[PDB]
Amino acid sequence: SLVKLMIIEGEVVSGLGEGRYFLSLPPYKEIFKKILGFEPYEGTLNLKLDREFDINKFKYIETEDFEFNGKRFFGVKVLPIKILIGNKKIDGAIVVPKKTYHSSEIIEIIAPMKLREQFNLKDGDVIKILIKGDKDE
Amino acid sequence: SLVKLMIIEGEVVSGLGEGRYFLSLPPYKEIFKKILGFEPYEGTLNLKLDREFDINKFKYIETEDFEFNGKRFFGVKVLPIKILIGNKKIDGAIVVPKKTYHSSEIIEIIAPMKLREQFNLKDGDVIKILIKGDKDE
Ligand SMILES: Nc1ccn([C@@H]2O[C@H](COP(=O)(O)OP(=O)(O)O)[C@@H](O)[C@H]2O)c(=O)n1
Ligand SMILES: Nc1ccn([C@@H]2O[C@H](COP(=O)(O)OP(=O)(O)O)[C@@H](O)[C@H]2O)c(=O)n1
Ligand code: NA
Ligand code: NA
Repeated sequence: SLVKLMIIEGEVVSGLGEGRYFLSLPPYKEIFKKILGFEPYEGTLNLKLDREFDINKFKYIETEDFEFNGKRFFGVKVLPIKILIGNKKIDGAIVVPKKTYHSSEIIEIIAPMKLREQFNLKDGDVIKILIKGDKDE
Repeated sequence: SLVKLMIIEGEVVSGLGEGRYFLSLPPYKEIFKKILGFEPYEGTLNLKLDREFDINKFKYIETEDFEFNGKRFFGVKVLPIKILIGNKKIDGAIVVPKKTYHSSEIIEIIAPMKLREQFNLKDGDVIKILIKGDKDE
């Protein structure tokens, strides 16, 4: 058999607090836990890559639309990854809205810990993510 | 930036002594040394994979035809790899004739040591090879 791996460097960047909002919603929390087998920290780590990232080149899991506290929320595409910081690894996932006007060089990742606090990460620090497999594996 | 890796399991198999012949020829010995930066053991380790291997999907190096002791020999396609046996790694390369009637599930690898003796490998033992990059990287 064979295994394909891709390791991508990403530069830590900041959003405007969107992910701490969305990741506070129980339907997203609960579905991420079911898919990924961990309870995500409430937030997303934004990473700036040097090429656009297209989740459709991989075997992602898609979640469903839902309504919560009266507002409509849309499903997301989720791709399990490993996060590599120095010699440590952390289970995580790339999360992308299910509909986007184009693929971005900015990705958002979820993990079971606050990565900035655990690893003292500041904007500009570079870390790596590892993806196993692709859409044809 | 990103790095792509592919790790493929191969089962140790035997040829009929072809590679010890070809790898004894000084033009092949010398060109492999120049390309790869190691002096190959005189022989090739044959490995049986569970899918066909196509060297043309990777960034291989092609050698030139030559004449030696009066006979014509043809250039080969060479792809640097790591050989993984347990927790050890060895620099090596996949070598394929430059013209073949089709891609095979059997590959031949060269290395700077006799792998069978160094690692006590018998027909049927399984090892791994690692390839970094592909034709578009
Ligand atoms: N697993 C995570 C998730 C978010 N974060 C960080 O936690 C904070 C809150 O997440 P957020 O989704 O609101 O991100 P920003 O839009 O604030 O960059 C930000 O500083 C993220 O970079 C983290 O360090 N580890
Ligand atoms: N780097 C290498 C090259 C060949 N070999 C083995 O060395 C012997 C001689 O190589 P060969 O190219 O004549 O292969 P066969 O056709 O004998 O299988 C064979 O037993 C190969 O499996 C090795 O263990 N390590
Ligand atoms: Na975020
Ligand atoms: Na051989």
